Amino acid sequence: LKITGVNIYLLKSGRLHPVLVEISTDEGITGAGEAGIAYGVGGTAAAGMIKDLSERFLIGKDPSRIEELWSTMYDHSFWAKNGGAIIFAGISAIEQALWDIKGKCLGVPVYELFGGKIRDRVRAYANGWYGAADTPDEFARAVERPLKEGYGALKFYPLAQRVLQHVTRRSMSAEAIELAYRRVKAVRDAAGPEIELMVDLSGGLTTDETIRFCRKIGELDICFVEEPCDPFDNGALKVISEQIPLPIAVGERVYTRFGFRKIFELQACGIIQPDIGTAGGLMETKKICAMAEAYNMRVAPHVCGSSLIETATLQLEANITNFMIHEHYPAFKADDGYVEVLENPPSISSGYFEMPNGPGLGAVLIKRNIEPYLWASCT
Amino acid sequence: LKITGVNIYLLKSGRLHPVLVEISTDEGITGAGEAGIAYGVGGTAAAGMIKDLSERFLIGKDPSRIEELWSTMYDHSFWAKNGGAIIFAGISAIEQALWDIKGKCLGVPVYELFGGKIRDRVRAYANGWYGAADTPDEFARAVERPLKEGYGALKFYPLAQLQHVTRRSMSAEAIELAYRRVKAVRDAAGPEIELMVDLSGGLTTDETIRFCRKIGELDICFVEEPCDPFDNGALKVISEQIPLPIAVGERVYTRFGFRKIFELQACGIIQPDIGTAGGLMETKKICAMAEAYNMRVAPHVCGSSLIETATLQLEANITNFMIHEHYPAFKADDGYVEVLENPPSISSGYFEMPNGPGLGAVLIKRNIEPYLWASCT
Amino acid sequence: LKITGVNIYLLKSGRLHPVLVEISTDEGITGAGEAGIAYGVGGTAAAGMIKDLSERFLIGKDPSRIEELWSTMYDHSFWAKNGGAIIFAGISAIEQALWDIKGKCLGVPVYELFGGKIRDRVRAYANGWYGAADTPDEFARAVERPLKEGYGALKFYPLALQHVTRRSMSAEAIELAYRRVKAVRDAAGPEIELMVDLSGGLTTDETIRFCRKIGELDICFVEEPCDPFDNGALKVISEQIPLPIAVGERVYTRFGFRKIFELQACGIIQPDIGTAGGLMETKKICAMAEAYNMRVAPHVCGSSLIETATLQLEANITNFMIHEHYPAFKADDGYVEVLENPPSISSGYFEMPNGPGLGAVLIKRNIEPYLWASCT
Amino acid sequence: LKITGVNIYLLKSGRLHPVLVEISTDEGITGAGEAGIAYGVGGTAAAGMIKDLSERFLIGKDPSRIEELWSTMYDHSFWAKNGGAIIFAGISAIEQALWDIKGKCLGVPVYELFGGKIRDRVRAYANGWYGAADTPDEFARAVERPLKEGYGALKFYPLAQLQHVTRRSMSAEAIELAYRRVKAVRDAAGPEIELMVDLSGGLTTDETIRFCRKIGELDICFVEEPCDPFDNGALKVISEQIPLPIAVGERVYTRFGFRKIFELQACGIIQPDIGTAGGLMETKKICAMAEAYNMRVAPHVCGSSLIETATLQLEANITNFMIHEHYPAFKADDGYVEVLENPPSISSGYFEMPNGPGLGAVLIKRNIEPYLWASCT
Repeated sequence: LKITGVNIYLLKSGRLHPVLVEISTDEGITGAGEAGIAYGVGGTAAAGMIKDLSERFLIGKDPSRIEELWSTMYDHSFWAKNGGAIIFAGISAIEQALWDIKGKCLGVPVYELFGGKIRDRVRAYANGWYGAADTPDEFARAVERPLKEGYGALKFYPLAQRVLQHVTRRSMSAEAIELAYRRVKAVRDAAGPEIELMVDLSGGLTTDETIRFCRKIGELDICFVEEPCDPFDNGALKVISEQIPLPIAVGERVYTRFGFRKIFELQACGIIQPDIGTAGGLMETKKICAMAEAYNMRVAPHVCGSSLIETATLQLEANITNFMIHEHYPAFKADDGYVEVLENPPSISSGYFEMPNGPGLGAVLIKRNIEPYLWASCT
Repeated sequence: LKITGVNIYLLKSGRLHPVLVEISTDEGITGAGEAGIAYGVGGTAAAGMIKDLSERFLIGKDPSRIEELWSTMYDHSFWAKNGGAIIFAGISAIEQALWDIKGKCLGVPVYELFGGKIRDRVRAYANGWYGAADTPDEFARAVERPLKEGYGALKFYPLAQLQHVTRRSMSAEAIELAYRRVKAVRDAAGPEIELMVDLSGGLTTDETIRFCRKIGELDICFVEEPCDPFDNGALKVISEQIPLPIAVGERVYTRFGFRKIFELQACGIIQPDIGTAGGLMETKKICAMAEAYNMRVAPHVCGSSLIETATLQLEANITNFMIHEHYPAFKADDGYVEVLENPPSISSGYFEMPNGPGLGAVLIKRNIEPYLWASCT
Repeated sequence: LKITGVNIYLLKSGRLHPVLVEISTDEGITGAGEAGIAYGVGGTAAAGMIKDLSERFLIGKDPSRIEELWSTMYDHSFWAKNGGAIIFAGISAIEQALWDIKGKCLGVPVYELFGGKIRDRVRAYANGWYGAADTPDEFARAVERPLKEGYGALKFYPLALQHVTRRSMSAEAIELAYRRVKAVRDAAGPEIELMVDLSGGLTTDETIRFCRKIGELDICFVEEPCDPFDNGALKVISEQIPLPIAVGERVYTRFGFRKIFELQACGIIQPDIGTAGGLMETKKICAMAEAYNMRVAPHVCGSSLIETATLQLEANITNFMIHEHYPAFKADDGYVEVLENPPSISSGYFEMPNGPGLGAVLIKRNIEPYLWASCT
Repeated sequence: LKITGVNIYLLKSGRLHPVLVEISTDEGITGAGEAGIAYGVGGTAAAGMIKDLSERFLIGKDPSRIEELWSTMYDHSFWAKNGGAIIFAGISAIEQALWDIKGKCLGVPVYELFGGKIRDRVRAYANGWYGAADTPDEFARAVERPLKEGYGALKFYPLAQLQHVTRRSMSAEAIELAYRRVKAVRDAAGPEIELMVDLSGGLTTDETIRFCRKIGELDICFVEEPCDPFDNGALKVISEQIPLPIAVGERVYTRFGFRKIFELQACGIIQPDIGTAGGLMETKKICAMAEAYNMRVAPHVCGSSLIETATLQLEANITNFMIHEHYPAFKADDGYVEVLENPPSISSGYFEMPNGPGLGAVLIKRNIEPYLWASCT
């Protein structure tokens, strides 16, 4: 086939700003992908990156040469070498859509191309359930719904607050750090001793206070703590892992095999959380997970965007041997202004997700829903 | 003062696509800045990032609190933590504009605020003088112009065709040609001219070491980015295996990014770009940190006249300054767009320090107006 | 699909003893694979391992679940953990057949499944061209033919005629080693790439001495300068010699190569899809190598099958360097052609096969006499 | 003497598939040896290796030259360099037989050749006494028998079902159950019995550490193979994070393989198998090295009566011997095949040292003949 056009969509879906790409071919086969910059600051940047990459590397090209196309964008974009979230989110979006096209061409799910499936379903943990909870009591109150819905695991950010604003300059008042502990204690009390709890610090405090806080909640049986320190500082990550009794998980802000090599050699993390929308794509993430196995590590893919990226993530989760658990934000669909991008989005069933079976990513975009958000078209 | 609006300009200037930002305040004092994504793929991403950062963090705020503004964008953009070129080029352009405003408010150049100047002019090396040369003969012939114009140092890309290396591989013929280009340049320039070779990533470790050793006899000032910026392991091994001083930094960002370079103690020169490293103060901090590791600085600059002028603010002030980078041919491209009424003018390989308040730069609105990409008010 | 049977062939082809495997499915689609224990001592060990793996893990399984099967064999064979050449060559052969089956089901070459091709052909260096040369002049005389055939690179074993005994050689033997390399460079000319395989070399000190002594002869790379067991010696040597180093022939899986990667002492790895764990495992190993600024020169020495299979990987990995080929092996006395369409060189280049799966067609009649075991 | 023939036997003895070898000499004196591939997947492979080695290195050679023979097989089999269990299991079997012959020729136990005995008896721990136990109660129930039999230490696999962990993952229920099994066992055996827990690779580093800490209060003698034998990085990390002593070695081969373990300084016990590590002398060498690292040895043994008897030879000689491993419930298995005319018999958890020449073990040709796999002459 030949790529004849690429459309970029910059959506407004509730509290998120999903960035989607659609690759069209002369055969009429289309591919869909999503850049993992649905939250934070940079959505327009991601859209613009997909535009620049498409106008420079995709139009008129044969979509079947995925590895070459990836290699080309890496070698000749200039900014990919030691590149960050924006360049690789743009590349990830494109790569996903390319595997989607290949899967459609061969009439099978991408995971079959990757070597088949290892599981037909995956357990998931709930995120976003805490809503606008602030006090320990409100946090304890919010655990009911998710648990009743079948989730056996919960994740939350005890240092943050809805405004979701994370720590300012790695520091907090003794009162806020106290409240943080009371939040975790409340969730453990209201959830019971059998529910798995994950604490995301999204950067944490300075090393000393982070270790102090982590040790303090150790008695509350924590599955793992996410990003206990700034992703920029791997020295701290190693020091923290040697000083706390909680398992550590990172990866949400690490990109490609090249970026993860730095995490692997530290041997301070037992869990990695690559995002297929930022780590480099489906195959790049598969490669990352494969390397992780060489370091006795499990994988808990990070996902937070439209239904597309979540469905695309199931593709990889059906195939990686060192899978741990899926991340799901059930409340996002209730957001005022939520925009459903798939005709058949993934549906949870008592905390479990079935593996999609349609060709490629096994996802059909509702063009009518995203059309109002068309940001750019390259031909 | 209060920020009343921000304008983003995505230009088409010859072979470049400079990205500029202009910050307006209620009292009429404006600040200008440039994101260092003027080449490569991502100009629109940079413009988009400045737009997103501006709409979320700048309108209505006091521009005098530069450190707090920078800190806020780092802390709450989410993508700044272990961030890359796009997020930091956006932050950098904004930061530059804030310093421009502060200098204009205080009535002095930014370098006065940074601790005063240490030099009145800076020596520069010429880049882009090779044009389209391919054969060793064409390269040798291209050295004439820059040397006549006063430059005492030259940089070029022996492995490039600019298109750099594909998959860290090159045929034996291209590698020999590479060596022949360097030799031809050394022969045509004489033993006094300083030559810098930029490999922009190079080949695999073994082949890069081989090539660097082979040109060692040609007296190279330094080899730039001998390996992929992603791989600091290779960088360390290469430094221990070649007789040439190494320089990197063009694709490293913030003090946090450079820390990884400093601890390797493999490079003697760093090349941060104030348009991507984080801004003027961030780069000053990076340079100060480099001094604790016995290194000097050769700031990377490649964009419009604005970013080059702003870089001079830094070079007038840092203690470990080595040399300034200039592309004299860029202004001859077709479609070149001049953004300043008084662009930096070389005089025998030397640039005088700007003396106006702030960045000492004045935009020609007429020339950039056509490229207005977005407005945030 | 469902796996219905496995046939194992222990061949006697010339100087080699290729071990092949054929997996049948309930729908007539069969896959072929080859264990990289075609030389050295252990061909029967390899055949027996494929027999044990097949009997315990293959019959009745869905072949499309390649990752799961690999995982199962690794997790429950017991000997795979920190496992060696036998267990992984067996697993490798089986994994190759599963990909062969998958490609045939989807109607495309395995490389399309891996992400498409990056190149349509690969250059190669010649091996075994030296024949039975002992003296320098004989080696010098042996360079004629391969060059005539169009090869731009040559590989040989100056220390080997077998390999080094107890990491020791006489001064006479060491000077002769230098003389052969010198004779080859002189007879080949300056524009020919030379690769030297020490297959373990001597003790660190003597190996460093030899490597330095031949540095003036412009060597592309030196293969296995020390015993594969001693990674400490490997690092020391890399820091002390002026030659690029290449290893991997006797290193297995991602877990095995991790140890090589962390050394950052080599610039080239040489995994064998027949021993490193398989096609996908080797692709994963190659992807890892890119993170360490290394390129790959796959090791291949078996029947036409494994060479054709290796071409599947070389058409897709981004850090490919060069292909290994033994032209003389087909002229061997007792050579058994296993493919209906053996890979044929053309002035130093091999085109990429285009058939579905491994793009290789077995000649059942030529291997049937070597059927070693059947599992159903 | 001269080697005239080699017979390889692929046995079917209960749950195991013992692989034995018999080297014959032109003088009638023969030697017995066993390759440690009695379990797992690869018995046939092991037999195939001994056949290949014998046909290429043994027939017609002088057997008194054991070192030379070992060295020849290592140097010219090609796959021995950085070799694994199969190649070295084959070499071990052969080497065991060579010492058997030399000992018989000199009329003394091999341990006398190695420097004499240090002990006349060794205490052993019970393994396989759990049978098909699954629930905590069943494991508890199971301790009675071995303890009645006079055993002072027990070893089990709390994570197993035997089938070990799949993809280093377990449900919280299975992990929770694992804990109860260990606790139920400590409760039933009393505080005086030593308990060994083999994880055969365990889970991922993080979960493994948590589990090891949880059972810490149960006074564990040591945890075996807490992580994949392939990952020595994880082994070191785990050793620094848990309160339990660590033991490994079942899947590490030769001095060259153990060097990697020793340099980690992560455990206090190694468990080499003379049937896989390379042989009796090779293992003695390994044990001698381990002393230089303040470690003790608990030889791994799980095969026919032959390899267990040969292991005793070693255990009567090494200075840093810790304890012997025995499987009392294998002699009861349906299909069990006794290979020795005089197998080792426990006496209240104690084994006396064999006094016969060579390995001090006489084979029952009638019992292994049905399993002749190959013959080389």
